[PDB]
This record gives sequence, structure tokens and C-alpha cells, in this order.
Amino acid sequence: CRRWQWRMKKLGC
Repeated sequence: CRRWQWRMKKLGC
């Protein structure tokens, strides 16, 4: 998604 919420899209990157 950006640099964190790629798999763990909790914050939505």
C-alpha cells in the first residue's frame, strides 16, 4: 500500500 499497510492494511498506509 505504501510502506507498512501492504499486508496489514489496518491504518490503510
